Amino acid sequence: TQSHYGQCGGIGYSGPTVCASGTTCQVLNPYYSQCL
Ligand SMILES: *[C@H]1O[C@H](CO)[C@@H](O)[C@H](O)[C@@H]1O
Repeated sequence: TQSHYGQCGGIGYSGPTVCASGTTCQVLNPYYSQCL
């Protein structure tokens, strides 16, 4: 699970894309997405 305020999967990020429960993966930019 990706941490809170962490990048959860933009184009090119194939790591922890699944946010911790309670946090939502919000795509902010095409490559920048953050678990909030
Ligand atoms: C939360 O923690 C993860 C690693 O555990 C980071 O990838 C993220 O940027 C944030 O610091």
